[PDB]
Amino acid sequence: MFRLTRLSNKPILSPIKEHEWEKEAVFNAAVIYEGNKFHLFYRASNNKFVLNTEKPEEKYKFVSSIGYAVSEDGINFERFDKPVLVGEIPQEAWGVEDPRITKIDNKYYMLYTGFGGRDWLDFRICMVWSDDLKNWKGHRIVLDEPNKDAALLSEKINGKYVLFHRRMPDIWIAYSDDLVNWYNHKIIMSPKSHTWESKKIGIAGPPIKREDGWLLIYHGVDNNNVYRLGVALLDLKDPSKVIARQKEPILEPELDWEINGLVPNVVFSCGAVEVNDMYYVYYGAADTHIGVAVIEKEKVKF
Amino acid sequence: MFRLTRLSNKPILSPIKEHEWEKEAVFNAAVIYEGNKFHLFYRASNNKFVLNTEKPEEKYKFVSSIGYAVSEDGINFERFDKPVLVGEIPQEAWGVEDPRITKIDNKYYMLYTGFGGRDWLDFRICMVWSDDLKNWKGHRIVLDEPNKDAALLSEKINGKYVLFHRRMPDIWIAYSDDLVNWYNHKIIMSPKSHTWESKKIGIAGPPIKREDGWLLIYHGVDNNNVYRLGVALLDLKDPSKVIARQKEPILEPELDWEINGLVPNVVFSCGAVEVNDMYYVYYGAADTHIGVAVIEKEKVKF
Amino acid sequence: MFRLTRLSNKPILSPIKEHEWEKEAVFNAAVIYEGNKFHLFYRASNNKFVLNTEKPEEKYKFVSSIGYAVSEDGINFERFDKPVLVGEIPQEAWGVEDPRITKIDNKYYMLYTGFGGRDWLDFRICMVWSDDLKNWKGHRIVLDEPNKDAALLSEKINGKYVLFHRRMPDIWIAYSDDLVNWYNHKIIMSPKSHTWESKKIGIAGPPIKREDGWLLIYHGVDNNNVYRLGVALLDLKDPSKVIARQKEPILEPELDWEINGLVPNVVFSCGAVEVNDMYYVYYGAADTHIGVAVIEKEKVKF
Amino acid sequence: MFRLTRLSNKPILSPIKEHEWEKEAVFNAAVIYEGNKFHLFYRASNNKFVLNTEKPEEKYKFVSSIGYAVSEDGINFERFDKPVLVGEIPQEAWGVEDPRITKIDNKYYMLYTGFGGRDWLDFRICMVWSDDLKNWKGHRIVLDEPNKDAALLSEKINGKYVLFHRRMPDIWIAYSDDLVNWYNHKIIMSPKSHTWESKKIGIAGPPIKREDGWLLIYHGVDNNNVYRLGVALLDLKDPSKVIARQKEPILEPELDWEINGLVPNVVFSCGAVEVNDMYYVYYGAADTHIGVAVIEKEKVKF
Ligand SMILES: O=P(O)(O)O[C@H]1O[C@H](CO)[C@@H](O)[C@H](O)[C@@H]1O
Ligand SMILES: O=P(O)(O)O[C@H]1O[C@H](CO)[C@@H](O)[C@H](O)[C@@H]1O
Ligand SMILES: O=P(O)(O)O[C@H]1O[C@H](CO)[C@@H](O)[C@H](O)[C@@H]1O
Ligand SMILES: O=P(O)(O)O[C@H]1O[C@H](CO)[C@@H](O)[C@H](O)[C@@H]1O
Ligand SMILES: O=P(O)(O)O[C@H]1O[C@H](CO)[C@@H](O)[C@H](O)[C@@H]1O
Ligand SMILES: [Zn+2]
Ligand SMILES: [Zn+2]
Ligand SMILES: [Zn+2]
Ligand SMILES: [Zn+2]
Ligand SMILES: [Zn+2]
Ligand SMILES: [Zn+2]
Ligand SMILES: [Zn+2]
Ligand SMILES: [Zn+2]
Ligand SMILES: [Zn+2]
Ligand SMILES: [Zn+2]
Ligand SMILES: [Zn+2]
Ligand SMILES: [Zn+2]
Ligand SMILES: [Zn+2]
Ligand SMILES: [Zn+2]
Ligand SMILES: [Zn+2]
Ligand SMILES: [Zn+2]
Ligand SMILES: [Zn+2]
Repeated sequence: MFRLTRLSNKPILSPIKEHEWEKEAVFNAAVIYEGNKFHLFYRASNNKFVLNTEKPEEKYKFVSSIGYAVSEDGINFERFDKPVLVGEIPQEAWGVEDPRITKIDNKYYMLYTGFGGRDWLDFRICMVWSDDLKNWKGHRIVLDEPNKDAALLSEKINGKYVLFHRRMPDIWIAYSDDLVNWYNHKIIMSPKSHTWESKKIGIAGPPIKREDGWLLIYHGVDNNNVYRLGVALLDLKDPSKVIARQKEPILEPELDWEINGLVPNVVFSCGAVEVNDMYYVYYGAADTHIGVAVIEKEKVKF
Repeated sequence: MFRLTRLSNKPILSPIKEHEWEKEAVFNAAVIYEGNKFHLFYRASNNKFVLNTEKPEEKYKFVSSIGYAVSEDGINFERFDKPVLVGEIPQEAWGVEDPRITKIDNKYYMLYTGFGGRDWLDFRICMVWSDDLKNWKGHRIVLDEPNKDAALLSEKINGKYVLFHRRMPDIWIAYSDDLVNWYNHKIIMSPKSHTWESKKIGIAGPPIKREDGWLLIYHGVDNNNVYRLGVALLDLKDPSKVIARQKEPILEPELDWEINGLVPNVVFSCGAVEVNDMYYVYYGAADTHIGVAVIEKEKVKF
Repeated sequence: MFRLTRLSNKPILSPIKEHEWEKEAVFNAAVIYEGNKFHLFYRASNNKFVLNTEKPEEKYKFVSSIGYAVSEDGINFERFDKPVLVGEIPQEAWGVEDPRITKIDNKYYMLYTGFGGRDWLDFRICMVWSDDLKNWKGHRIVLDEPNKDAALLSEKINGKYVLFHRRMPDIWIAYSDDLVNWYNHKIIMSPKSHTWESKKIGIAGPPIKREDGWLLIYHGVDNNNVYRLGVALLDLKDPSKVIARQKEPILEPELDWEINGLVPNVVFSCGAVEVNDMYYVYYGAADTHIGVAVIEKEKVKF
Repeated sequence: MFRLTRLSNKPILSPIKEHEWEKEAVFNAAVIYEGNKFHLFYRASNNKFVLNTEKPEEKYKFVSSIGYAVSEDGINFERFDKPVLVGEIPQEAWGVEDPRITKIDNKYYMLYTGFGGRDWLDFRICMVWSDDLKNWKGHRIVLDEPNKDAALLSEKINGKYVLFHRRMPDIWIAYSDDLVNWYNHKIIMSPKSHTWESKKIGIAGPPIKREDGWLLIYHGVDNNNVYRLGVALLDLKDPSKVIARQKEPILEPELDWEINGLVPNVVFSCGAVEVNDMYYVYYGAADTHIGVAVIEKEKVKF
């Protein structure tokens, strides 16, 4: 059984009170390693999260934005004054959440949750893409249904694009010829009763290719709404088949800024990259800050 | 083994965005061949099908109606801008679905699913009848239980009306003296685990009378919710006894508009008629379009 | 993966119309092999089972009794005029169900479900004992809570009696010093989502001692209320730990008297016994008849 | 490591079957030492505890009351005919549970769990107060949320009242100016996976002031729902900081009347006082009786 090791006992990205769009939270960040640089696309909130009302109410409205940060060493980031993606469309009125970025061939796809705020189910997986991590376009609703925790596989399987998603409460897979229409939906992984991952599970970042299969980091929620990270291995040629799944989590809330925050007891990753024979796992903590934790690639054994 | 053969590589009926009632889907259609015309009674939806919520949600409400279309060659159909049947009671709040029409004693009986939208089990087999295929009367809930995939046999057995239905996950038969009270319910056919028909099965159109028995076209659902068509044969004098059943399907999603659509990976028939020594099988495709495949009845061998 | 083989394609015990206490059903039987004889203690009902009313209705009352039958060969049984256990009104007003018999030392313990009919939760685990399988005494409510699927282990563990029971929906274990007060309650096994055993599980007959552990046959229920038998292996010294569990069922409704009957789609065992290196598993079929199925002990591999 | 020592091998308080309100259980008692007398405010139940129903069922309704008992030696208590507090019908329909009493500036604050019985989360922290331990008044709901295991600190911190509570599964602190509105909610202590305190923790009695900090006895719950007592030390000037915490429990079910009872395997304290340089820790045993255990003040070492 292996676990992640935090690189720092302090957050590496925190909210910035002077910036409305990221005044209260930065968290759940996609990550791409390119040109010897860590590219973080982090969710940002202008407000705490009141979630216990019948419907989303203007008086408690929060807006998610996606900011960008970049780092050479993985620890110190250059940040920017404005977000790089905002919800401009009515179905994205309360913003854009939890991006996952996958490079397929020479294009980058960011899958995120657009939240329209018209009711608590007013969310959907959206996609934008770029060829430069800078000019995002091609917006589309990936599945026209309440769904989230979505990521593209970094390559095609038998000539088809592969989508991981999350019809409650399982991790699902789907296939597409054209990145518009999805078919061959299949459950690939389910929660487990009387465990830390009993309530629901969802993919973390997009799966990382290995020789022995696809490394699928995921998040699991217990009955107290504690979010932890677990890890599984998908079959290399049929990523719809799980060939190994670790029983214990690889990361759990332990530090004060993972236990305490806007949403207690959360570690949540939307991205991880392989660098120098190590896996770098960036994670939102308490839906308030971003941490980073690593595992030596050699220790990943099931 | 035998299989149906599509007549067209493109739909024969498709939605009409200009008509609210059939804006998004036309599928799962009853057919009766009278007066050397194909009379098609098709399900039509005003909206897409969000099915993954905990309950049916008003924000994602779809309403099914039954539309009428007529053809001389079974391929080209004339259509009309208003439907022939819509929901008239609260049990049909979300419309009327998947009609199966049977003629018994010069009365036409249409059995369909009334969906109230109050929860995902809020559906009922309902029945209307008419002298003329035009003026439907006598709406009634057939069984007061969550049930569907219903069809009447075109003849009485020992003076009794014969009903096929689908208490999950099997095809049931039941008997009635009066079309009101059903009794001697029993299971006549079951799914086969670890096959394309592992999850559930349901009758397709009403069985077609043959000299060697009743042709029972049915749909089977696999573990990933793929809907395909299969074929069984019922004893001629006792339609509760399955005397043959083909191992392999006779129709499965192959064309892109059967694989892709509002509900991927679906072929589904509510209707089939014998015409010029051929069986014409009309099917919904991806719950979005209607197609039609055939087999020469000489080729139906078990 | 291994499977039970039916000794007969016909029931070995069936209702006897001229005996009111068993005129409609005989099923779910305890069994004990002693004196080189199969002693069968079967549940019997005087009526069909209306189970879908808001409360148990007098006009649909069924009463369960325990009948006795004896066999030399495991297949051909001698039966008797009167039941050997009935309910003492009112806590068992609708009778005594699903006995599991365990021999501990030189006493025989029958654990059964007492059903009072006052509401659909009005059932509890009850126990009687005898030293001769004939004079049952010492009646008690084992757990004063709605619970069932109970059996005693045939030996003490570290001095303690060992109870299997079923707080919905898991197989539980517990311990006692006096066969009256139970403690150290623990879940030992759980249903598995998206499987034949997804809704709930419960112990079948009491576990059978092996060299490699305790054989725990159980029943699992899918989302369509189909009951199938499965099998697990408990640790020999600590039978609260499951050390193996076959994924596939070992017995499923297949024959027509197992698929159709008073309750469709049911095979259910309350008893199994080892005779000449063969496990004989008695099972109720559709809550209506009793079958028997066997497995060579050699073929029990996990 | 240090541990409590039971004063006696028998309960210091038991139910009285002839008194409906305390017929089945006396347990989880608040305690205050005043006038050289132990004042014990005990939870009492008219009924056993069926807890395994999907919802609270009126057929298994239990009603908790608060009784008063008084002692000079802390062992032999005088009791009274009638409870001192009952649940007001219907907001506290199933009674008033687990009181903790804190004295602040010559007033006594009793925080208890009001249980309305309408679902298993239909409970909240309620507070009454008095200046004489007799005339309780000022009832109010402390937090408008499902919450319990609540106690006030016996003095203000930087002019603020201090509230300990338990949003599942952690111990929380909060602050108030008015004993009405609480702010700056923070988790201060969490369970520990794979230990005796892995499922959840909650405060026991109100923290006891020491020279080296605030003694926080708490209960911990393992994955089989066994209840044990642990201890931590809070920073004297900032009770939100835990400066020490003992790995092993200080009390656990051991005696038969702690292991067996209405809820097996429970020791649970709502009160502890310091008398003559000794901590007297009163505890519910198996939710059925009250015991007392002690430790010399000087043996509290971390
Ligand atoms: O067996 P129980 O009492 O229903 O408890 C369990 O229920 C959840 C399902 O809703 C499980 O998935 C959780 O593990 C929970 O602990
Ligand atoms: O819906 P999910 O994936 O189970 O997680 C939701 O809550 C998480 C914890 O607050 C957040 O981290 C997520 O952003 C999301 O709002
Ligand atoms: O209820 P059934 O028979 O399992 O089929 C359901 O799904 C089919 C495919 O989506 C549809 O074609 C049906 O109309 C129905 O909604
Ligand atoms: O409550 P359980 O154990 O899931 O099973 C119930 O239904 C079984 C099948 O009808 C019956 O065989 C049992 O007798 C019982 O009534
Ligand atoms: O909710 P908590 O604090 O985990 O404790 C609950 O169970 C305890 C042990 O039975 C009881 O002692 C408590 O009264 C309560 O019902
Ligand atoms: Zn700035
Ligand atoms: Zn969008
Ligand atoms: Zn699922
Ligand atoms: Zn998720
Ligand atoms: Zn664990
Ligand atoms: Zn028109
Ligand atoms: Zn209707
Ligand atoms: Zn169907
Ligand atoms: Zn007789
Ligand atoms: Zn009894
Ligand atoms: Zn469970
Ligand atoms: Zn059971
Ligand atoms: Zn199977
Ligand atoms: Zn008295
Ligand atoms: Zn109150
Ligand atoms: Zn607690
Ligand atoms: Zn001990």
